[PDB]
Amino acid sequence: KFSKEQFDYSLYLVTDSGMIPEGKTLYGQVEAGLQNGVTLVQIREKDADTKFFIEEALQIKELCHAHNVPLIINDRIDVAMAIGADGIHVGQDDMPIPMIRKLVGPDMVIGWSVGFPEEVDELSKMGPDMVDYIGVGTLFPTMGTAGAIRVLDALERNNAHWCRTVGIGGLHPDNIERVLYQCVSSNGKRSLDGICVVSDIIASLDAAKSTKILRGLIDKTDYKFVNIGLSTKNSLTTTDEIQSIISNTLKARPLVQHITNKVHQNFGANVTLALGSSPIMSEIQSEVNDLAAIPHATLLLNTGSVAPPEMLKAAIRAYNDVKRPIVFDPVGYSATETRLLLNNKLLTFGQFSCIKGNSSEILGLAELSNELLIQATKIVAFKYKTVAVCTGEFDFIADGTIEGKYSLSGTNGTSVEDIPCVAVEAGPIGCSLGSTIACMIGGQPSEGNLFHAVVAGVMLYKAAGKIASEKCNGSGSFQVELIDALYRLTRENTPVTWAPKLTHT
Amino acid sequence: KFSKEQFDYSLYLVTDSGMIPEGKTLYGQVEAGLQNGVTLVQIREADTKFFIEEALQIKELCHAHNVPLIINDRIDVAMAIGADGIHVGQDDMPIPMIRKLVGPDMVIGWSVGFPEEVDELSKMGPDMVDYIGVGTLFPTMGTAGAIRVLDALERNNAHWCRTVGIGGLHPDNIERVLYQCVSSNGKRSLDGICVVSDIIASLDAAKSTKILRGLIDKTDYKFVNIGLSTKNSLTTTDEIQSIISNTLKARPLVQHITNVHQNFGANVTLALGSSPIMSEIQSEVNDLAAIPHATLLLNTGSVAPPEMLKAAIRAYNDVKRPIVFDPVGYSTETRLLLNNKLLTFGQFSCIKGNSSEILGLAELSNELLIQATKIVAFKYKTVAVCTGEFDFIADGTIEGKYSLSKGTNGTSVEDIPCVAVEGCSLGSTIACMIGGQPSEGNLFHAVVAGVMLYKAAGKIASEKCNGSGSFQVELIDALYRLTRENTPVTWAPKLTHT
Amino acid sequence: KFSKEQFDYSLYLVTDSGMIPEGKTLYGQVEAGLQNGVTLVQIREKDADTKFFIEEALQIKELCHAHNVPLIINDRIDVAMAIGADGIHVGQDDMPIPMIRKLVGPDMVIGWSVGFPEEVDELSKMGPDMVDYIGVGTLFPTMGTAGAIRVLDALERNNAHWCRTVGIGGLHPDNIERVLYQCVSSNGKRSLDGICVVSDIIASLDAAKSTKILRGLIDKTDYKFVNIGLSTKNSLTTTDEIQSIISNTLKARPLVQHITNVHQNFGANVTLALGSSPIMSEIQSEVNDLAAIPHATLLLNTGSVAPPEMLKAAIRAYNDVKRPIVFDPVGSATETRLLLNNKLLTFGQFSCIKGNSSEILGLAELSNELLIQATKIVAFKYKTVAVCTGEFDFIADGTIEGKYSLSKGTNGTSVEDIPCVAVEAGCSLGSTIACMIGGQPSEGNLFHAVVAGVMLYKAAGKIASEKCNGSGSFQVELIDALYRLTRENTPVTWAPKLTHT
Repeated sequence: KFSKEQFDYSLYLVTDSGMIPEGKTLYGQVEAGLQNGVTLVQIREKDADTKFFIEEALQIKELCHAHNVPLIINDRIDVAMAIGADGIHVGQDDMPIPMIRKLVGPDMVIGWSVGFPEEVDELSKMGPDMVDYIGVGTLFPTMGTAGAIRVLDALERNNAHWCRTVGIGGLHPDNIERVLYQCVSSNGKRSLDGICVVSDIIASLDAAKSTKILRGLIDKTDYKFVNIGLSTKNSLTTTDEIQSIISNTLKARPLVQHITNKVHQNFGANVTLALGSSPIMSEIQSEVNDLAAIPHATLLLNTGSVAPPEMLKAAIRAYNDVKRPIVFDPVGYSATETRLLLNNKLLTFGQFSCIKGNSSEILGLAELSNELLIQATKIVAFKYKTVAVCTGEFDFIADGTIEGKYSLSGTNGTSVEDIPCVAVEAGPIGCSLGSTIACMIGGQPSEGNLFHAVVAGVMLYKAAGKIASEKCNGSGSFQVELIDALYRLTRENTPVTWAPKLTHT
Repeated sequence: KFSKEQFDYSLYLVTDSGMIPEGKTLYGQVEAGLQNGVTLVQIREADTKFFIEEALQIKELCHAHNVPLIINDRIDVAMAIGADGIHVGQDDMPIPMIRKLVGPDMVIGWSVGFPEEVDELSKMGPDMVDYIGVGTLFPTMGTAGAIRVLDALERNNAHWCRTVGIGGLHPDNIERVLYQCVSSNGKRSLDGICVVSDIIASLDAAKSTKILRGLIDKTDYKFVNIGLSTKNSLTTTDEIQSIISNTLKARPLVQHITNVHQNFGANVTLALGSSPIMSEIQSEVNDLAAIPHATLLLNTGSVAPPEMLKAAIRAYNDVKRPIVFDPVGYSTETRLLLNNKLLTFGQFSCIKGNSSEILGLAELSNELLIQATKIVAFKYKTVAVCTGEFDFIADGTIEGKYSLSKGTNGTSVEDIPCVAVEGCSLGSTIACMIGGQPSEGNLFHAVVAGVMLYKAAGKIASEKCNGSGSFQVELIDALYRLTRENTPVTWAPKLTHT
Repeated sequence: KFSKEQFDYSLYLVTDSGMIPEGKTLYGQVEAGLQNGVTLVQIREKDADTKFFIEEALQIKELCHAHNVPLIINDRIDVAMAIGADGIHVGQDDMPIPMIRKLVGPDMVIGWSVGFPEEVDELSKMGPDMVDYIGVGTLFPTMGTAGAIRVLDALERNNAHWCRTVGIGGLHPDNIERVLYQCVSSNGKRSLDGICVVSDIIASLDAAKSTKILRGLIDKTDYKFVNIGLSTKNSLTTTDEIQSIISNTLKARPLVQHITNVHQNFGANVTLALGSSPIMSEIQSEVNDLAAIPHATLLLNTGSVAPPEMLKAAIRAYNDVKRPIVFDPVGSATETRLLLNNKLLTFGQFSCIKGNSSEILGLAELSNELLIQATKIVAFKYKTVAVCTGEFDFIADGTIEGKYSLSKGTNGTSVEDIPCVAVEAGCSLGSTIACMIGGQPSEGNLFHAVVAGVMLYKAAGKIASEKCNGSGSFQVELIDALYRLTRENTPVTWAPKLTHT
């Protein structure tokens, strides 16, 4: 018998009997996973004879208890009470919880499958000794991290101190660190207490190995998602720093892959080309891996692009694998339906180094003035663990990367409220900003800093904006003058020269 | 009995019994083909005894027209019926063994598709392989891959081994195959062509053969309706002047199949007084190329499907209008693949690239770039442009001359015209210059004119501009201004020899 | 290099690469088969690459030569010449033989696939040096023994002394002994020189075992196809012998399964009168349980309503358990029946074939001396006791003690000189014969049993024809006379005279 608190949700192995590789047993797999990491096991039998079930469950409860790890059962309360199981997982369509508690009495763990906040509200009106832990939605097809956050947030607004959480659904090594990393409460106070793997240990031809790996990921604490410094900088980006940024991107000739609409095609390639870096407009899936392999490569991503979700995923992934930077420019957040849909879908394909939007798009992303834009920019930066840029009269830049830190349970008291957020203004006077930011981040070396790079880009852009607006006779020339000003501005790093004032927020 | 040297590989008819049209026999077809051209017949085969009755029955027909009979791949049926030769494949009986059984005096054909196999064919010396069928050119590897073989047949000095091209050969591509399947030293081309479905499956085999003969023993591939004469005299100011006048007066329609270069390229075209179309629509492709002084500019990394690129490349060759090929990237796997695929869809009037793309295309400094530009020009029988600080232009068209087994009298990669002038806008430019050329024009001068005009508007723009942004709009301007006054004596770029 | 005469056709393993069990090679199988019997190997390469073929052929010719067994190749003369193969097998639709010989020159074996006599005529007009051995037709679906005999017979009429024979096609342990046994020339002078197995060694999960089995069968010489004595008896069946036969069938109460048309009721009465229980089951599943019952017996009519697939099922079921089948072909009556009979005669081994003038001449493949000649021909052909009914009944024993051998084949015992007796003084006779043979014990004798039946029947015939007033009573009196006749074994009493033929 374990007490609620002895429950280690770290690596929660949910078994699916009907997908074991030939020549291997459920005992074989679940054993390997034990003496290598698994710290909680759930048995499912939604496909067998409720008596054979019971023989496998007893046989596996001996194995588990032997490694001092609890056994949980889905979703046959009876099989659970019967074989003296340590806990039971039920879903939303399974037996009401009060009803379950009444049968099993306290002392036994009740897992619930929650996917929406509304369900956390209910879980809370029931107080403690009802739900002891929830599995959060189905993260991925088998709603994403964004939707998980919304739940962890209700678990906090409701003060459900008693209820642990595990993430579940399509969790693999290609996304476990990102899930751990951005699945944190908006007040930083709570993250995922563990991870549920299914097809990754069970279906493994070498379960001992697959488990060692998932352990390595779960008890690490650094998600180095981009090969650039993620150190938190509170000192305003200095002239000398900006100067070094531009030198690097000029010297490094970054390749910036543009996935964007027909309109920013030509324009964006000119902005990139002006910053002394080669642009590629490939929306071709096969190329995507070879492309991101090239040194100092960089992905700039527009929504309202003509390329298929399957390929955007293909690419977003391709760049995260090689630890190169993605800049995300969602040009259509409601826009409210098809684009809203596509964006949310993209934000769960990978980790972005920078998200860029204006008033509407940034308020939308934060899930809704001037102090308000500042609040929203920090919310977005934190939410998607990224540098977020909000363009307007003032541009606001917030660093929500928190040095790439993640942990189980979650952020070292670092909430939405207190991440670095700076402002950049140049008086009264956009997807060019994306291409700019892309080139600045692109040039950064191992020892660089992502946050400064982004600010540099917003300065450089805002600066070339003042200059162009002066030297021009209308919309047409304003554009060609902007490209010019970017060219001239970077050929002479004299940032002390530049018009835009960089304050704190 | 024929001796190896009496073998005329000109029009080698490989029969496939299982695709004869109703009411027609194998005898019927193979007869028609003999009266009108076929100079060699191979029989493929059913029941190994019925085989033997058809083989004897057809060996009488062939011998009657004094043409040999070859058999695939049954060595036994061959020895048995006194056949004149046997063709075996790579996966068929090892050649030394075959020779051991049939003894000398009989022809052995081998199916080669890669150089590595020519290396082996050579370690065996003469008397082993007497001729090879080169790969499968087309789906049923292309000319490029056939060249790689003819080249090994030369590096290996396999003087004794003849060659026939095989696989998906039809009237819509026979002249191009004959034309560009030549050794890199000009000393060897295809000794003949293998047709299968084109005579056998013909409802009128006599006619279909008369046609393939007309193509095989012709010697001019007029693939574009522009002069292809070899010019060694540097392109004169007065010539350049006439080029620009023509393209201005002719208002060429330049169809752009490209990526970014959409807007920019249409402006360069529009500035040269010619209308650009960005149609990647398959059905339009024929109607489009029918319009007078039409021209195809072709980028890789385009979004259009191979099936349609093929559709277009063909559409333009059919009407004898010029295609300009700009392979951008050649060097992701996916693009390398796509380019090689395109280069076998048709005949290009001009291939344009820079250092990387040109070395890649030549199958790998400054003398090196010159060597590579000639290699490419010759290889794909085309005017090849290599951009850089210096632009090199090489004419590898050789006046559209092809011949069997010779193949270029003696005009090798080394000694074709190559000039110097001291980016996907350059494509559109070249496209407009070639586009304006009339029947009596000259393709090579046109291309050089374009590289001049572009390099010229480049100097001017770089001066009158304040950055990347304006440089681009000034370049379009300078192209507009430069051509509205043909004063090429004015222009900055110096045109030397290479 | 082997000479034509060093060729041991005993167990000729024809390989079919495309049916080897997983985890096993062609080398693996053909090796196992060599250590335990195979004495000749043919490689087929249907469908593969004529160069990979050559690598497998060289690799297997080393294996074969290593066990001193030749290698033969089908049907690529070139691959054969090329790899120094010991022989080549070609089919009827493959390269003409003269041409083949011209290429390979003498010294190499040429196998030809013959299925009809006409092809033996051709094989002979070519003289020796040409065909060195033939594979006889396709015996079974994969024409039968009857058709193989027709070939061996042409090989004899044509004196093709030089040409050996192997049987081929659907040869398995469930029929190899029968094939060896009845595939003999009609003059006894020639049988099969060997047997070609394909799917039986190649597709075997244990090829070493499967081969040791086929060897056991091939070099045995007794086909004990029925659990009754098969000794040749030349001494006329004595009264005391007939008496013992009837006692045995009365004491043993044989179960006689009737597969017949009209003869349903009548036949069951004849059987029932002979103190043995008749069953009229035409049910396939029962067939094995039925034949398991002691002193069981199959009586078989053509023109029965049961499906060939079940007749086969049964004919086999009884041969497996070594119980007696009596075959009564009731008609050269209608193409359909001719067809069905020939089909049946290749399903198994019959202890007795019974017919009258027409049916016996037909079965022999065409007076009174003539009927005698035909009865012996049939008896020998189908290696069985053959009964020919008429005014005189002729009984011939063609079982030859169940003796078979390779290439020999019968120890000079031809159609001409097998025991044939006469009985002087109809599908009831079948049922009778069935009951007599049925009662015979291990130590019995099949031939005497059959004669006893023909006597007993012919005897009850005289009696009935006297005691009756027409067709109707003749029948009921016949059943009676059979009942009375056997309840008192007084064969010294009975009307019919048993002479020699």
